[PDB]
Amino acid sequence: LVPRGSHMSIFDKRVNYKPFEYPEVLQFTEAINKAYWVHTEVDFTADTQDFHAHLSLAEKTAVKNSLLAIAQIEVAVKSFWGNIYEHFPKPEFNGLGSTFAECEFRHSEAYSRLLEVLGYNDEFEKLLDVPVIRRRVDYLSNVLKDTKSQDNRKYMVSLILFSILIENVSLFSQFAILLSFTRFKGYMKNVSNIIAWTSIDEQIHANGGIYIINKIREEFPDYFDEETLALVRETVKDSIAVESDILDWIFEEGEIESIKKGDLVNFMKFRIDESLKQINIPVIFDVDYKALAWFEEEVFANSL
Amino acid sequence: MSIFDKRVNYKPFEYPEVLQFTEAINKAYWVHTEVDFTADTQDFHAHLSLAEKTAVKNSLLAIAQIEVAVKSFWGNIYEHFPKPEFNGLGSTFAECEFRHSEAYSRLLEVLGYNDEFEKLLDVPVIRRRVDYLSNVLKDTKSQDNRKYMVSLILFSILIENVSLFSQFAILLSFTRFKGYMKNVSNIIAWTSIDEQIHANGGIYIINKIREEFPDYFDEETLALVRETVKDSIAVESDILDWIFEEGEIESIKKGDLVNFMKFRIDESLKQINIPVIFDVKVEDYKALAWFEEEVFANSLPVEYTKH
Ligand SMILES: [Mg+2]
Ligand SMILES: [Mg+2]
Ligand SMILES: [Mn+2]
Ligand SMILES: [Mn+2]
Ligand SMILES: [Mn+2]
Ligand SMILES: [Mn+2]
Repeated sequence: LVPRGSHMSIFDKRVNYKPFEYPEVLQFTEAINKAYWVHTEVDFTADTQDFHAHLSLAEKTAVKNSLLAIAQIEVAVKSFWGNIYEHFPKPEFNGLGSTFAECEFRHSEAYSRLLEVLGYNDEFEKLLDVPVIRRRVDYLSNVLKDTKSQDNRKYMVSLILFSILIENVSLFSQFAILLSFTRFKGYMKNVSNIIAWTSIDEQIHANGGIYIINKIREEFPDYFDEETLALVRETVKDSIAVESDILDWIFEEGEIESIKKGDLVNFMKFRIDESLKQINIPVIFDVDYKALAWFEEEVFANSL
Repeated sequence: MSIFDKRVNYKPFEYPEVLQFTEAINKAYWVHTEVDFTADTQDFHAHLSLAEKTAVKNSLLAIAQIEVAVKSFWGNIYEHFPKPEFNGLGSTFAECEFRHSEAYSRLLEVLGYNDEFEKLLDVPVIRRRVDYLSNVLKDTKSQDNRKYMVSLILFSILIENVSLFSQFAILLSFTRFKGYMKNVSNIIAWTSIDEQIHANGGIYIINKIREEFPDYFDEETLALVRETVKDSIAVESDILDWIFEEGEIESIKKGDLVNFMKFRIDESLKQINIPVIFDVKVEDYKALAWFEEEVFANSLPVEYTKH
């Protein structure tokens, strides 16, 4: 009932370990812990046989390019989460950061293994030859520009875009494409386990980011202004344009039976809008999205 | 390029042996919420003397002194060895340290030691321990690769490989010899394995640096390591006096613990080609040779009767 006249912010350093000022962190770490997995649990022999015998050029191409697009984000040093404590110096945020950081190394190892197993290391090494990828790297660098910024204004914008695009949306069209092969044709079941587990992790990461973003709004309403949002939406709209072109590239040998480009665009636009709601930003696209409403239950079924 | 130079391409790894350590952690993965201490609190209440209770309590406070903290070292090794595989190793060990801080924070909570832990700096020997630990860690953020390397050596051989291990040994002795504190010993056993993996990962890195920059291991560095370790062993010996402040206990003896620590130091020094310091006799280090066996035993549907 009684508001304090003064308090320490999320940007100030609490030295004592417990109690946690942001105890809900444990919901996110415990969810990662419960979902803990590594790629060494999985054998891809059946998938390679399905691939070899029963997929068309168009289908194989979608699988290859969807995995290349996933690896473009996942097979990399992704230092964001490991450094959040430099910005939010609370013990529980080192906990959240380190938990998500370790998770990202499990991801990089899993996708690095998939590239090896399917014989795409060469295409991956030369992926910057693809125009739409050069363009995705450009938008990603713009999300990431202020991730190590001492300016807390500019760090918070990096965090919104990281949480809403990179964690919640950039990969998810590829995850759906891959899951569709298992859903509708019963193929690539082992790849779909990896995909589903990654989806579960990434949703947790996105929500963790959202949580922090809302704690920052709850404490600093003034940085959540007019010109900030002009950056957010411009950047987001533009990011979808690039992800739409990624889909054109993924299906460059033709559309496939199990999933369609149009429905995936509405899937991404819907997912964005739904996360903007959660950080009290009004929607951009306002979406059709029932087409890929099966995603969440297919993730659950392939999680085992 | 060397271990200190950035490599952009994820694979192949230049230091592939990283995966032996991350895989070890993965296979040993655990969270404290797998363990319940109700039976331990009953053992403690009913079946431990004051002397024993005090050794349990003080061993746990000493462990918490190190474990219940933000331990930033492993999470930032990538800043010094900017390789994808060291970001992997770092983040894996960094997450492990958060599992540790939650485990020991929970133990303090359950046994009712939060207040004593808040006031732990009132203990003189704890302040001296804080002093040697701050000296070990002082250059952990250094841009000077030589200074940083020395902090790594001391971190690995003292803080990971030794500082905690006498407290681990004390706690496991209750389970081994009296069958008490079994669930505590599970946590201890799991922590012991983790910290051994951390220590060995540090040893791995140190030797890669030795291979690529043999000049860094100079006479001044070996002298500083040797002298710091000696001082640190003197402090840990005195920590044992405080641990047993209400009297000697039956399950384990200070003298065997000091020899255990000295031996562990020498074995780590050998692995990084630094002359041994204590040269402990086989008859002395065999006293706690059970340690490894007891770690293994405590690191691992329904059966019933009707009439
Ligand atoms: Mg860092
Ligand atoms: Mg020399
Ligand atoms: Mn990921
Ligand atoms: Mn992520
Ligand atoms: Mn630890
Ligand atoms: Mn450790």
